[PDB]
Amino acid sequence: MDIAIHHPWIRRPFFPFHSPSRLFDQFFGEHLLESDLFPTSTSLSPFYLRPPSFLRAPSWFDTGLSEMRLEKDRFSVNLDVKHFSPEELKVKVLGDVIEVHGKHEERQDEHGFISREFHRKYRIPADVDPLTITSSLSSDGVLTVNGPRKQVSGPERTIPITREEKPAVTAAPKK
Amino acid sequence: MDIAIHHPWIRRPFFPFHSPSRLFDQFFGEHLLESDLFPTSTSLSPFYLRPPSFLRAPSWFDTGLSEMRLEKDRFSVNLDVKHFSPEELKVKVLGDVIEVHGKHEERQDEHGFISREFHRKYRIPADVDPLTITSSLSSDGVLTVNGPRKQVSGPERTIPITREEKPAVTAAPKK
Amino acid sequence: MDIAIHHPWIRRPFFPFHSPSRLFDQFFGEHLLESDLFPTSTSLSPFYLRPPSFLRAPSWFDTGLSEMRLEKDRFSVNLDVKHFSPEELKVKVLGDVIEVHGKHEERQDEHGFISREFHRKYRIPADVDPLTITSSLSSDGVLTVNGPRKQVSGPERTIPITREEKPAVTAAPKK
Amino acid sequence: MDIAIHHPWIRRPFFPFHSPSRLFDQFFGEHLLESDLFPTSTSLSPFYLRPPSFLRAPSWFDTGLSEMRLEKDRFSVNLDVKHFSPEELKVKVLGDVIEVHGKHEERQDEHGFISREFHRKYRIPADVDPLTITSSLSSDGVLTVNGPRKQVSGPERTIPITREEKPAVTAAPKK
Amino acid sequence: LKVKVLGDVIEVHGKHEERQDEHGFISREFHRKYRIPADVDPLTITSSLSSDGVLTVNGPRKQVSGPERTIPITREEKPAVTAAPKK
Repeated sequence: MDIAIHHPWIRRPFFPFHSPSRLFDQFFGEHLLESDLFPTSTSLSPFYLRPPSFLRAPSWFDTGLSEMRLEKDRFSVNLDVKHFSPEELKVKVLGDVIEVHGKHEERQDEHGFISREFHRKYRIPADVDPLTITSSLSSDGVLTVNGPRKQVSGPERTIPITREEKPAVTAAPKK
Repeated sequence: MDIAIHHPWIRRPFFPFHSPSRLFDQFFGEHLLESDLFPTSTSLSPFYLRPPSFLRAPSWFDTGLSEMRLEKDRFSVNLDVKHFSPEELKVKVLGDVIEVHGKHEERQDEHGFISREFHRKYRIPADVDPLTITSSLSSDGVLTVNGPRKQVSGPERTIPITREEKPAVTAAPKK
Repeated sequence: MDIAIHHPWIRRPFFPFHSPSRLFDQFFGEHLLESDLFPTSTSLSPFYLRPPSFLRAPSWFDTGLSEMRLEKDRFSVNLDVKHFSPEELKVKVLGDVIEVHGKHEERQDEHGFISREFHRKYRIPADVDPLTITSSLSSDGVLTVNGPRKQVSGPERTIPITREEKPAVTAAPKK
Repeated sequence: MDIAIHHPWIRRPFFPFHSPSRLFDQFFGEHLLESDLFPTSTSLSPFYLRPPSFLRAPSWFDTGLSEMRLEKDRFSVNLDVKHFSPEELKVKVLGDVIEVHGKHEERQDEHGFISREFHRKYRIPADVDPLTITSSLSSDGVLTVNGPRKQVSGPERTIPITREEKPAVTAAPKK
Repeated sequence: LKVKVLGDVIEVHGKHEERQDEHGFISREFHRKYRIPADVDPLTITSSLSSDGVLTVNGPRKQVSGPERTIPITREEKPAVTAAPKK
């Protein structure tokens, strides 16, 4: 009418992941047993981008933003893994530690199996609280922990009386 | 594995206007459907959709605390150890599992120590995440996990993919 | 070109009935065993409105028109059932009587079963002829009998010599 | 249950013009395919289609004796009891079945009565209806059921849905 | 409402006409029922109602599921016909 267009993204949802048949079978319809599969084809009707790993594909590192992102609701820390898929990735938050474990099978042979691991590890009690810091991976393995650097705020941090103790709990503030 | 898509939440933000499809067309360009612009419902293409208002329209109650996005349900799971103070509670969140450890001593003795403890836990890879769920408590030793809830049961398996950027990681039911 | 549009109906064929997967499996393709299902998805291509109960859904009562509709080819009588689906409904025309029977299971418990019935019943020999009055339900259970109030025209009515006896057969006319 | 759609009769009335899809577009608006107008063949949307000529074009030989509609095949089934006058014949039509009862006395006697009788019938829930089929006879006691034929084998089962309004209740083969 | 009680079953028939017409009669009806040979009896349960058409069966309850099968044995004489659970 007035005339406008974007198009360069249109390649994406044909092959967002590897385009397995079991892929669009998870995201087409509804979980009943008569529901068929509509699983991938140059007949499907859309190709659609709405599943998790597919929006995080153009994000890729997911901005990769590692700091500043400070004091607010949305302190953020970027746990890099340089190249791994989500499943070889494995995040854990535990009191004063945030860690990512990555473990891939690089190459397989004879009776030999060649594992690579990435273990990016922290200890940051003043900065991380498992009650409110929250951990998000990108499809390349990069994990960002985000959120308020403050609910509990003690050493372990775990002095978590936050609902009713407020003076001492916040005497360690957004620091 | 799990057949699962937020088809109601996908359809909702295209319909609140004088056309159920102009809210794709106007957010992918404007009226240039030989040049690609898609009729939406069952011929859809990328969620390019970058004009920010669409990603905010379905739930401004998710705040817009980052970008793209298209938003999410909200829920809570309760780790209600019905005993002690919060000082006795430790918490850990881990991919598919959420767990707490209540760790008290009821009493000391001339002879030693009287421990009383709790190991409360859920394995819920559709519902709790080390991510889109944050947490809270009450002074009875009751630990709560809460917020814009997990909605992903992907065929890959390690799916905490939302850096406060809720879709495409809204792609499941509550299962 | 000259520019015109209707759109408010577009919601209908996604959920015209409950959208079971066995639904569009009946109305997509052709009855061969290699024929697949295309049973329902946000990846079908249409959503299409062409099956029986779906056009009768916006009709709803099917106008509900109970008379006048008189003397012509298209006398009509509306056998109401206030709320029931087609299968709990059960029409019968038999000489001088037209009747609808409805029978639903309202609620089920323990070893108890709570049936509701509707039995709208007539006897109208001058008006109804099973040879030419014809009985149509709407999706809400409302049944209209329509057609000429005249072929046979006798008491039972059944004096049906209409092909060759014409004077006495029509001495009871469109009355 | 029964996979069944009038796909030839659906396609027929779109094609008799200088475009096989303008006969959807011009009957759903005109040239406003972003605002929603659909390309027809295999991306279709509602049979809104309310501009009356489309519902008449495929078979003005169904008369237009009510509205919407899009029309139907025509056929007859014969309940030819080859005996008596039509006075001896009774008829009943009932959902999935059509039946007649020939009820004669050949002769009276000093001792009583000599009955001779017939019970002719079909169970044909795709072909005869208490509805879109009307009826007629010949003076040999021959009862005929006839007209715009049944074309519905729906998964629900009680399908006499056409108040002289033939689609969507044309949605089957002759089966 | 009509009511009938019968050994192993209890049933009611709601039998209304909503409306009359120039052409005839508009019936609306209900057939509510339980098959409960441990819990309702043509006997130790009496009955009552409310004006909404609600029919209640009530009282010192059935407690017999005997191997014979036709067990309404208590002439207001409750044992030995108390010999069962609520099943």
